[PDB]
Amino acid sequence: GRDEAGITGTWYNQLGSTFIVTAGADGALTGTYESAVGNAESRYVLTGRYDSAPATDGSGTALGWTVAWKNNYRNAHSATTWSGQYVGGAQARINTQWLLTEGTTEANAWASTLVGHDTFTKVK
Amino acid sequence: GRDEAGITGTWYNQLGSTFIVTAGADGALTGTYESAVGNAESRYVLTGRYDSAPATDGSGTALGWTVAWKNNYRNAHSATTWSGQYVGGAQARINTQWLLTEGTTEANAWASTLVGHDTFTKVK
Amino acid sequence: GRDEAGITGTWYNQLGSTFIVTAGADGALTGTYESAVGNAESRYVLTGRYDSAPATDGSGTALGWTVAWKNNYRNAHSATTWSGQYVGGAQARINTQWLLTEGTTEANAWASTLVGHDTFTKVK
Amino acid sequence: GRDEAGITGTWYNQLGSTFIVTAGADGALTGTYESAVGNAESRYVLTGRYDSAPATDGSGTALGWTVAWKNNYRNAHSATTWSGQYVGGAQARINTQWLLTEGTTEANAWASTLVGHDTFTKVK
Repeated sequence: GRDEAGITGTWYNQLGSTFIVTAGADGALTGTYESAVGNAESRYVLTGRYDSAPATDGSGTALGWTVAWKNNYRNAHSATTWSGQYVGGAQARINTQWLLTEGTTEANAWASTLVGHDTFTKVK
Repeated sequence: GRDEAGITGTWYNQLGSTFIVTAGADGALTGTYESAVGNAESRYVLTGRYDSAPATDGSGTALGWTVAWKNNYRNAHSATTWSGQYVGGAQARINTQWLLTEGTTEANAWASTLVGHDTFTKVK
Repeated sequence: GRDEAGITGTWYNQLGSTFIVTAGADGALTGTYESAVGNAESRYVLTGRYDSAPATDGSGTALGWTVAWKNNYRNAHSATTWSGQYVGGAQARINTQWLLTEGTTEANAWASTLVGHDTFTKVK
Repeated sequence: GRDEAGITGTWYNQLGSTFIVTAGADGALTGTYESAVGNAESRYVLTGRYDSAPATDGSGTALGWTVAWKNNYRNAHSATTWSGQYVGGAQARINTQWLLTEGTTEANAWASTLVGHDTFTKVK
Protein backbone atom coordinates (compact mmCIF):
# COMPACT_ATOMS: atom_id res chain seq x y z
CA GLY A 1 0.00 0.00 0.00
CA ARG A 2 1.22 3.60 -0.75
CA ASP A 3 0.70 4.75 2.92
CA GLU A 4 1.11 1.21 4.47
CA ALA A 5 4.34 2.34 6.28
CA GLY A 6 2.80 5.82 7.11
CA ILE A 7 -0.39 4.36 8.70
CA THR A 8 1.04 1.35 10.59
CA GLY A 9 1.93 2.12 14.26
CA THR A 10 0.64 3.92 17.36
CA TRP A 11 -1.66 6.98 17.21
CA TYR A 12 -3.07 9.24 19.96
CA ASN A 13 -6.20 11.46 19.74
CA GLN A 14 -7.18 14.73 21.47
CA LEU A 15 -8.84 12.75 24.36
CA GLY A 16 -5.63 10.81 25.04
CA SER A 17 -6.96 7.56 23.48
CA THR A 18 -4.45 5.09 21.88
CA PHE A 19 -5.03 3.55 18.39
CA ILE A 20 -2.61 0.73 17.48
CA VAL A 21 -2.94 -0.30 13.84
CA THR A 22 -1.31 -2.45 11.15
CA ALA A 23 -2.03 -1.52 7.50
CA GLY A 24 -1.87 -4.56 5.14
CA ALA A 25 -0.65 -4.22 1.48
CA ASP A 26 -4.23 -5.34 0.50
CA GLY A 27 -6.10 -2.43 2.26
CA ALA A 28 -6.63 -4.22 5.63
CA LEU A 29 -6.48 -2.37 9.00
CA THR A 30 -6.18 -4.52 12.15
CA GLY A 31 -5.20 -3.63 15.73
CA THR A 32 -6.42 -2.39 19.12
CA TYR A 33 -8.10 0.72 20.53
CA GLU A 34 -7.90 1.98 24.12
CA SER A 35 -10.37 4.78 25.02
CA ALA A 36 -9.41 7.45 27.58
CA VAL A 37 -13.20 8.17 28.12
CA GLY A 38 -16.56 6.36 28.41
CA ASN A 39 -17.65 2.81 29.41
CA ALA A 40 -14.32 1.20 28.44
CA GLU A 41 -11.13 -0.16 29.90
CA SER A 42 -7.97 -1.67 28.38
CA ARG A 43 -7.72 -2.59 24.65
CA TYR A 44 -10.52 -3.58 22.20
CA VAL A 45 -10.14 -5.33 18.80
CA LEU A 46 -10.50 -3.10 15.78
CA THR A 47 -10.73 -3.84 12.08
CA GLY A 48 -11.06 -1.63 9.01
CA ARG A 49 -10.02 -0.76 5.47
CA TYR A 50 -7.96 1.96 3.73
CA ASP A 51 -7.25 3.06 0.11
CA SER A 52 -3.92 1.25 -0.64
CA ALA A 53 -3.59 3.23 -3.98
CA PRO A 54 -4.55 6.86 -3.18
CA ALA A 55 -4.53 9.86 -5.57
CA THR A 56 -0.96 11.20 -6.18
CA ASP A 57 -2.27 14.83 -6.35
CA GLY A 58 -1.81 15.75 -2.61
CA SER A 59 -5.19 14.27 -1.52
CA GLY A 60 -5.34 12.39 1.80
CA THR A 61 -5.86 8.58 2.01
CA ALA A 62 -9.45 7.52 2.81
CA LEU A 63 -9.87 4.94 5.59
CA GLY A 64 -12.18 3.68 8.32
CA TRP A 65 -12.36 1.26 11.20
CA THR A 66 -14.78 -0.20 13.78
CA VAL A 67 -14.60 -1.01 17.50
CA ALA A 68 -17.27 -3.04 19.26
CA TRP A 69 -16.98 -2.07 22.95
CA LYS A 70 -16.89 -5.66 24.28
CA ASN A 71 -13.68 -7.20 25.70
CA ASN A 72 -12.82 -9.52 28.69
CA TYR A 73 -13.39 -6.60 31.17
CA ARG A 74 -16.57 -4.82 29.99
CA ASN A 75 -19.43 -4.72 27.48
CA ALA A 76 -20.87 -1.22 26.67
CA HIS A 77 -23.31 -2.80 24.11
CA SER A 78 -22.06 -0.28 21.52
CA ALA A 79 -19.87 0.16 18.42
CA THR A 80 -17.91 3.17 17.11
CA THR A 81 -16.94 3.60 13.45
CA TRP A 82 -14.30 6.19 12.51
CA SER A 83 -14.35 7.45 8.87
CA GLY A 84 -11.66 9.87 7.68
CA GLN A 85 -8.35 10.44 5.87
CA TYR A 86 -4.64 9.99 6.61
CA VAL A 87 -2.53 13.13 5.80
CA GLY A 88 1.24 12.23 5.52
CA GLY A 89 4.35 14.42 6.16
CA ALA A 90 6.18 16.02 9.12
CA GLN A 91 3.04 16.31 11.34
CA ALA A 92 1.15 13.26 9.87
CA ARG A 93 -2.50 13.16 11.01
CA ILE A 94 -5.57 10.95 10.78
CA ASN A 95 -8.59 13.32 10.65
CA THR A 96 -11.84 11.44 11.48
CA GLN A 97 -15.54 11.74 12.11
CA TRP A 98 -17.18 8.94 14.11
CA LEU A 99 -20.59 7.37 14.80
CA LEU A 100 -21.17 5.58 18.16
CA THR A 101 -24.39 3.46 18.16
CA GLU A 102 -25.61 1.83 21.41
CA GLY A 103 -27.99 -1.16 21.36
CA THR A 104 -31.48 0.28 22.22
CA THR A 105 -35.15 -0.79 22.28
CA GLU A 106 -37.16 0.25 19.17
CA ALA A 107 -38.85 3.07 21.25
CA ASN A 108 -35.37 4.57 22.14
CA ALA A 109 -33.69 4.06 18.71
CA TRP A 110 -34.07 7.83 17.89
CA ALA A 111 -31.45 8.36 20.69
CA SER A 112 -29.11 5.45 19.66
CA THR A 113 -26.25 7.28 17.86
CA LEU A 114 -23.64 9.85 18.96
CA VAL A 115 -21.49 11.68 16.37
CA GLY A 116 -18.11 13.37 17.00
CA HIS A 117 -14.67 14.04 15.51
CA ASP A 118 -11.22 12.75 16.52
CA THR A 119 -7.77 13.89 15.27
CA PHE A 120 -4.92 11.37 15.68
CA THR A 121 -1.22 12.25 15.78
CA LYS A 122 1.96 10.12 16.13
CA VAL A 123 2.92 12.16 19.30
CA LYS A 124 0.94 12.64 22.58
CA GLY B 1 -22.20 -14.91 19.36
CA ARG B 2 -25.89 -14.41 20.45
CA ASP B 3 -26.91 -12.99 16.98
CA GLU B 4 -24.11 -14.80 15.00
CA ALA B 5 -26.76 -16.90 13.11
CA GLY B 6 -29.15 -13.84 12.81
CA ILE B 7 -26.47 -11.52 11.29
CA THR B 8 -24.64 -13.95 8.96
CA GLY B 9 -26.00 -13.93 5.35
CA THR B 10 -27.19 -11.60 2.58
CA TRP B 11 -28.78 -8.19 3.26
CA TYR B 12 -30.29 -5.57 0.91
CA ASN B 13 -30.75 -1.82 1.61
CA GLN B 14 -33.29 0.76 0.36
CA LEU B 15 -30.98 1.64 -2.62
CA GLY B 16 -30.83 -2.00 -3.75
CA SER B 17 -27.24 -2.51 -2.50
CA THR B 18 -26.14 -6.05 -1.39
CA PHE B 19 -24.27 -6.67 1.93
CA ILE B 20 -22.86 -10.21 2.31
CA VAL B 21 -21.54 -10.82 5.82
CA THR B 22 -20.23 -13.57 8.12
CA ALA B 23 -20.44 -12.95 11.89
CA GLY B 24 -17.68 -14.77 13.86
CA ALA B 25 -18.30 -16.12 17.44
CA ASP B 26 -15.55 -13.61 18.53
CA GLY B 27 -17.35 -10.40 17.26
CA ALA B 28 -15.77 -10.37 13.76
CA LEU B 29 -17.71 -9.25 10.63
CA THR B 30 -16.18 -10.13 7.23
CA GLY B 31 -17.68 -10.16 3.72
CA THR B 32 -18.44 -8.11 0.59
CA TYR B 33 -20.48 -5.03 -0.31
CA GLU B 34 -21.94 -4.20 -3.73
CA SER B 35 -23.29 -0.62 -4.11
CA ALA B 36 -26.28 0.07 -6.40
CA VAL B 37 -25.16 3.80 -6.58
CA GLY B 38 -22.00 5.95 -6.84
CA ASN B 39 -18.44 5.39 -8.17
CA ALA B 40 -18.53 1.61 -7.64
CA GLU B 41 -18.94 -1.66 -9.48
CA SER B 42 -19.00 -5.31 -8.38
CA ARG B 43 -18.04 -6.41 -4.81
CA TYR B 44 -15.68 -4.69 -2.31
CA VAL B 45 -14.08 -6.24 0.83
CA LEU B 46 -15.65 -5.25 4.11
CA THR B 47 -14.63 -5.82 7.70
CA GLY B 48 -16.20 -4.88 11.03
CA ARG B 49 -17.20 -5.81 14.56
CA TYR B 50 -20.44 -6.57 16.46
CA ASP B 51 -21.47 -7.12 20.13
CA SER B 52 -21.41 -10.97 20.42
CA ALA B 53 -23.06 -10.74 23.94
CA PRO B 54 -25.86 -8.12 23.64
CA ALA B 55 -28.33 -7.03 26.37
CA THR B 56 -31.15 -9.62 26.88
CA ASP B 57 -33.71 -6.82 27.57
CA GLY B 58 -35.01 -6.36 23.94
CA SER B 59 -32.19 -3.93 22.93
CA GLY B 60 -30.70 -4.28 19.43
CA THR B 61 -27.12 -5.56 18.80
CA ALA B 62 -24.55 -2.80 18.14
CA LEU B 63 -22.29 -3.29 15.11
CA GLY B 64 -20.28 -1.52 12.43
CA TRP B 65 -18.28 -2.14 9.30
CA THR B 66 -16.03 -0.38 6.74
CA VAL B 67 -15.68 -0.47 2.94
CA ALA B 68 -12.75 1.15 1.15
CA TRP B 69 -14.01 1.78 -2.41
CA LYS B 70 -10.99 0.20 -4.15
CA ASN B 71 -11.26 -3.17 -5.97
CA ASN B 72 -9.83 -4.64 -9.27
CA TYR B 73 -12.31 -2.50 -11.34
CA ARG B 74 -12.29 0.97 -9.73
CA ASN B 75 -10.85 3.24 -7.03
CA ALA B 76 -13.18 6.02 -5.71
CA HIS B 77 -10.46 7.14 -3.19
CA SER B 78 -13.08 6.90 -0.41
CA ALA B 79 -14.29 4.81 2.55
CA THR B 80 -17.76 4.32 4.06
CA THR B 81 -18.33 3.23 7.68
CA TRP B 82 -21.79 2.00 8.73
CA SER B 83 -22.61 2.19 12.48
CA GLY B 84 -25.92 0.80 13.75
CA GLN B 85 -27.85 -2.06 15.38
CA TYR B 86 -29.26 -5.44 14.33
CA VAL B 87 -32.96 -5.93 15.36
CA GLY B 88 -33.93 -9.70 15.25
CA GLY B 89 -37.37 -11.33 14.66
CA ALA B 90 -39.85 -11.86 11.79
CA GLN B 91 -38.78 -8.70 9.85
CA ALA B 92 -35.10 -8.62 11.07
CA ARG B 93 -33.37 -5.32 10.19
CA ILE B 94 -29.96 -3.68 10.38
CA ASN B 95 -30.61 0.06 11.00
CA THR B 96 -27.49 2.14 10.20
CA GLN B 97 -26.05 5.61 9.87
CA TRP B 98 -22.96 5.99 7.67
CA LEU B 99 -20.02 8.34 7.04
CA LEU B 100 -18.41 8.42 3.55
CA THR B 101 -15.03 10.27 3.53
CA GLU B 102 -13.25 10.98 0.20
CA GLY B 103 -9.50 11.68 0.07
CA THR B 104 -9.17 15.52 -0.36
CA THR B 105 -6.51 18.25 -0.29
CA GLU B 106 -6.25 20.14 3.06
CA ALA B 107 -8.08 23.16 1.45
CA ASN B 108 -11.10 20.91 0.50
CA ALA B 109 -11.21 18.78 3.71
CA TRP B 110 -14.28 20.77 5.00
CA ALA B 111 -16.18 19.04 2.10
CA SER B 112 -14.66 15.52 2.61
CA THR B 113 -17.49 13.65 4.41
CA LEU B 114 -21.06 12.66 3.44
CA VAL B 115 -23.49 11.31 6.07
CA GLY B 116 -26.61 9.20 5.40
CA HIS B 117 -28.73 6.31 6.71
CA ASP B 118 -29.30 2.80 5.31
CA THR B 119 -31.83 0.15 6.44
CA PHE B 120 -31.00 -3.47 5.53
CA THR B 121 -33.51 -6.30 5.28
CA LYS B 122 -33.17 -10.05 4.44
CA VAL B 123 -35.64 -9.57 1.48
CA LYS B 124 -35.37 -7.21 -1.57
CA GLY C 1 -40.74 31.65 -2.61
CA ARG C 2 -41.16 28.79 -5.21
CA ASP C 3 -42.17 26.21 -2.48
CA GLU C 4 -43.55 28.84 0.02
CA ALA C 5 -47.11 27.39 -0.37
CA GLY C 6 -45.76 23.74 -0.44
CA ILE C 7 -43.71 24.11 2.81
CA THR C 8 -46.11 26.22 4.93
CA GLY C 9 -48.40 24.12 7.19
CA THR C 10 -48.41 21.10 9.52
CA TRP C 11 -45.99 18.17 9.15
CA TYR C 12 -45.69 14.86 11.06
CA ASN C 13 -42.57 12.63 11.33
CA GLN C 14 -42.12 8.85 11.82
CA LEU C 15 -42.07 9.32 15.67
CA GLY C 16 -45.43 11.13 15.62
CA SER C 17 -43.87 14.57 16.26
CA THR C 18 -45.67 17.71 14.88
CA PHE C 19 -43.81 20.47 12.94
CA ILE C 20 -45.86 23.64 12.31
CA VAL C 21 -44.09 26.02 9.94
CA THR C 22 -44.61 29.22 7.94
CA ALA C 23 -42.30 29.79 4.93
CA GLY C 24 -41.71 33.53 4.19
CA ALA C 25 -41.20 34.82 0.57
CA ASP C 26 -37.68 35.89 1.79
CA GLY C 27 -36.47 32.34 2.83
CA ALA C 28 -37.62 32.56 6.50
CA LEU C 29 -39.03 29.52 8.40
CA THR C 30 -40.87 30.23 11.69
CA GLY C 31 -43.20 28.07 13.78
CA THR C 32 -43.45 25.44 16.54
CA TYR C 33 -42.24 21.89 17.14
CA GLU C 34 -43.85 19.30 19.44
CA SER C 35 -41.75 16.15 20.09
CA ALA C 36 -43.46 12.78 20.66
CA VAL C 37 -40.22 11.54 22.44
CA GLY C 38 -37.50 12.75 24.85
CA ASN C 39 -37.29 15.46 27.56
CA ALA C 40 -40.02 17.63 26.00
CA GLU C 41 -43.64 18.59 26.36
CA SER C 42 -45.97 20.88 24.38
CA ARG C 43 -44.68 23.26 21.64
CA TYR C 44 -41.21 24.88 21.27
CA VAL C 45 -40.26 27.88 19.08
CA LEU C 46 -38.42 27.05 15.90
CA THR C 47 -36.69 29.20 13.31
CA GLY C 48 -34.85 28.40 10.08
CA ARG C 49 -34.18 29.15 6.43
CA TYR C 50 -35.01 27.58 3.03
CA ASP C 51 -33.98 28.12 -0.64
CA SER C 52 -36.83 30.39 -1.95
CA ALA C 53 -35.49 29.98 -5.58
CA PRO C 54 -34.63 26.26 -5.99
CA ALA C 55 -33.32 24.50 -9.15
CA THR C 56 -36.13 23.88 -11.72
CA ASP C 57 -34.54 20.52 -12.76
CA GLY C 58 -36.47 18.21 -10.32
CA SER C 59 -34.05 18.79 -7.39
CA GLY C 60 -35.52 19.14 -3.88
CA THR C 61 -35.52 22.47 -1.94
CA ALA C 62 -32.74 22.75 0.68
CA LEU C 63 -33.81 23.93 4.15
CA GLY C 64 -33.03 23.75 7.85
CA TRP C 65 -34.35 24.76 11.23
CA THR C 66 -33.43 24.81 14.95
CA VAL C 67 -35.28 24.05 18.20
CA ALA C 68 -33.83 24.93 21.59
CA TRP C 69 -35.59 22.58 24.05
CA LYS C 70 -36.59 25.31 26.54
CA ASN C 71 -40.23 26.45 26.92
CA ASN C 72 -42.51 27.43 29.90
CA TYR C 73 -42.79 23.71 30.97
CA ARG C 74 -39.26 22.27 30.66
CA ASN C 75 -35.60 22.91 29.83
CA ALA C 76 -33.62 19.92 28.38
CA HIS C 77 -30.48 22.16 28.01
CA SER C 78 -30.24 21.04 24.36
CA ALA C 79 -30.83 22.10 20.73
CA THR C 80 -31.74 20.09 17.62
CA THR C 81 -30.99 21.29 14.07
CA TRP C 82 -32.70 19.56 11.12
CA SER C 83 -30.96 19.89 7.70
CA GLY C 84 -32.63 18.43 4.60
CA GLN C 85 -34.77 18.97 1.49
CA TYR C 86 -38.46 19.44 0.66
CA VAL C 87 -39.69 17.12 -2.17
CA GLY C 88 -43.05 18.41 -3.65
CA GLY C 89 -45.90 16.46 -5.37
CA ALA C 90 -48.67 13.98 -4.41
CA GLN C 91 -46.78 12.52 -1.39
CA ALA C 92 -44.74 15.70 -0.52
CA ARG C 93 -41.97 14.97 2.01
CA ILE C 94 -39.33 16.79 4.04
CA ASN C 95 -36.33 14.39 4.28
CA THR C 96 -33.95 15.45 7.10
CA GLN C 97 -30.87 14.56 9.09
CA TRP C 98 -30.54 16.14 12.54
CA LEU C 99 -27.93 16.95 15.20
CA LEU C 100 -29.03 17.16 18.88
CA THR C 101 -26.34 18.78 21.13
CA GLU C 102 -26.81 18.82 24.94
CA GLY C 103 -24.94 21.33 27.14
CA THR C 104 -22.03 19.34 28.75
CA THR C 105 -18.87 19.93 30.81
CA GLU C 106 -15.62 20.05 28.75
CA ALA C 107 -14.74 16.48 30.01
CA ASN C 108 -18.10 15.10 28.62
CA ALA C 109 -18.18 17.11 25.34
CA TRP C 110 -17.12 13.98 23.31
CA ALA C 111 -20.63 12.61 24.23
CA SER C 112 -22.56 15.90 23.57
CA THR C 113 -24.17 15.24 20.14
CA LEU C 114 -26.74 12.72 18.86
CA VAL C 115 -27.38 12.31 15.11
CA GLY C 116 -30.52 10.85 13.48
CA HIS C 117 -32.90 11.17 10.52
CA ASP C 118 -36.56 12.27 10.37
CA THR C 119 -39.00 12.08 7.42
CA PHE C 120 -41.99 14.47 7.54
CA THR C 121 -45.25 14.00 5.67
CA LYS C 122 -48.47 16.10 5.45
CA VAL C 123 -50.50 13.05 6.76
CA LYS C 124 -50.09 11.09 10.07
CA GLY D 1 -30.60 35.21 28.61
CA ARG D 2 -27.70 33.95 30.87
CA ASP D 3 -25.16 33.96 27.94
CA GLU D 4 -27.00 36.69 25.87
CA ALA D 5 -24.01 39.11 26.34
CA GLY D 6 -21.44 36.21 25.88
CA ILE D 7 -22.96 34.98 22.56
CA THR D 8 -23.84 38.31 20.88
CA GLY D 9 -21.07 39.62 18.55
CA THR D 10 -18.58 38.51 15.89
CA TRP D 11 -17.11 34.98 15.74
CA TYR D 12 -14.49 33.41 13.43
CA ASN D 13 -14.02 29.68 12.68
CA GLN D 14 -10.95 27.59 11.71
CA LEU D 15 -11.65 28.22 7.95
CA GLY D 16 -11.65 32.01 8.45
CA SER D 17 -15.46 32.31 8.12
CA THR D 18 -17.28 35.18 9.98
CA PHE D 19 -20.44 34.58 12.10
CA ILE D 20 -22.21 37.78 13.24
CA VAL D 21 -24.97 37.04 15.75
CA THR D 22 -27.39 38.74 18.15
CA ALA D 23 -28.77 36.61 21.03
CA GLY D 24 -32.28 37.74 22.17
CA ALA D 25 -33.39 37.45 25.87
CA ASP D 26 -36.08 35.00 24.54
CA GLY D 27 -33.61 32.42 23.00
CA ALA D 28 -33.52 33.97 19.48
CA LEU D 29 -30.32 34.03 17.34
CA THR D 30 -30.31 36.36 14.29
CA GLY D 31 -27.46 37.66 12.13
CA THR D 32 -25.24 36.99 9.10
CA TYR D 33 -22.72 34.36 8.00
CA GLU D 34 -19.85 34.85 5.53
CA SER D 35 -18.13 31.62 4.36
CA ALA D 36 -14.40 31.64 3.52
CA VAL D 37 -14.97 28.43 1.38
CA GLY D 38 -17.48 26.89 -1.06
CA ASN D 39 -20.15 28.28 -3.44
CA ALA D 40 -20.66 31.49 -1.44
CA GLU D 41 -19.82 35.16 -1.42
CA SER D 42 -20.60 38.03 0.98
CA ARG D 43 -23.10 37.67 3.88
CA TYR D 44 -26.13 35.33 4.19
CA VAL D 45 -29.07 35.61 6.65
CA LEU D 46 -28.98 33.24 9.57
CA THR D 47 -31.50 32.40 12.26
CA GLY D 48 -31.43 30.04 15.23
CA ARG D 49 -32.14 29.36 18.90
CA TYR D 50 -30.13 28.96 22.13
CA ASP D 51 -30.83 27.87 25.76
CA SER D 52 -31.39 31.27 27.52
CA ALA D 53 -31.40 29.47 30.98
CA PRO D 54 -28.50 26.94 30.89
CA ALA D 55 -27.35 24.61 33.71
CA THR D 56 -25.29 26.48 36.38
CA ASP D 57 -23.02 23.40 36.90
CA GLY D 58 -20.25 24.33 34.35
CA SER D 59 -22.12 22.81 31.33
CA GLY D 60 -21.98 24.69 28.01
CA THR D 61 -25.04 26.46 26.48
CA ALA D 62 -26.79 24.46 23.73
CA LEU D 63 -27.57 26.35 20.51
CA GLY D 64 -28.04 26.03 16.76
CA TRP D 65 -28.55 28.05 13.63
CA THR D 66 -29.29 27.71 9.89
CA VAL D 67 -27.98 29.37 6.71
CA ALA D 68 -29.68 28.90 3.35
CA TRP D 69 -26.96 29.65 0.76
CA LYS D 70 -29.07 32.09 -1.30
CA ASN D 71 -28.38 35.86 -1.29
CA ASN D 72 -28.38 38.67 -3.96
CA TYR D 73 -25.05 37.33 -5.44
CA ARG D 74 -25.43 33.52 -5.56
CA ASN D 75 -27.66 30.51 -4.92
CA ALA D 76 -25.87 27.21 -3.98
CA HIS D 77 -29.29 25.44 -3.57
CA SER D 78 -28.16 24.28 -0.11
CA ALA D 79 -28.56 24.86 3.65
CA THR D 80 -26.14 24.35 6.56
CA THR D 81 -27.29 23.83 10.17
CA TRP D 82 -24.75 24.18 13.00
CA SER D 83 -25.62 22.41 16.30
CA GLY D 84 -23.32 22.83 19.32
CA GLN D 85 -22.57 24.59 22.62
CA TYR D 86 -21.18 27.95 23.76
CA VAL D 87 -18.36 27.62 26.37
CA GLY D 88 -17.80 30.99 28.23
CA GLY D 89 -14.62 32.39 29.90
CA ALA D 90 -11.21 33.79 28.87
CA GLN D 91 -11.03 31.81 25.56
CA ALA D 92 -14.84 31.60 24.93
CA ARG D 93 -15.70 29.12 22.14
CA ILE D 94 -18.68 27.88 20.16
CA ASN D 95 -18.00 24.17 19.42
CA THR D 96 -20.26 22.91 16.58
CA GLN D 97 -21.07 20.03 14.29
CA TRP D 98 -22.86 20.87 11.03
CA LEU D 99 -25.00 19.27 8.31
CA LEU D 100 -24.93 20.77 4.77
CA THR D 101 -27.78 19.43 2.54
CA GLU D 102 -27.87 20.31 -1.19
CA GLY D 103 -31.12 20.08 -3.20
CA THR D 104 -30.85 16.80 -5.24
CA THR D 105 -33.01 14.54 -7.44
CA GLU D 106 -34.50 11.50 -5.62
CA ALA D 107 -31.88 9.22 -7.35
CA ASN D 108 -28.97 11.37 -5.90
CA ALA D 109 -30.47 11.98 -2.41
CA TRP D 110 -28.07 9.36 -0.84
CA ALA D 111 -25.28 11.92 -1.67
CA SER D 112 -27.21 15.06 -0.49
CA THR D 113 -25.63 15.76 2.94
CA LEU D 114 -22.10 16.71 4.10
CA VAL D 115 -21.18 16.63 7.81
CA GLY D 116 -18.30 18.52 9.48
CA HIS D 117 -17.24 20.41 12.61
CA ASP D 118 -16.47 24.12 13.15
CA THR D 119 -14.94 25.82 16.23
CA PHE D 120 -15.64 29.56 16.61
CA THR D 121 -13.55 32.00 18.64
CA LYS D 122 -13.86 35.77 19.33
CA VAL D 123 -10.32 36.29 17.81
CA LYS D 124 -9.02 35.42 14.28
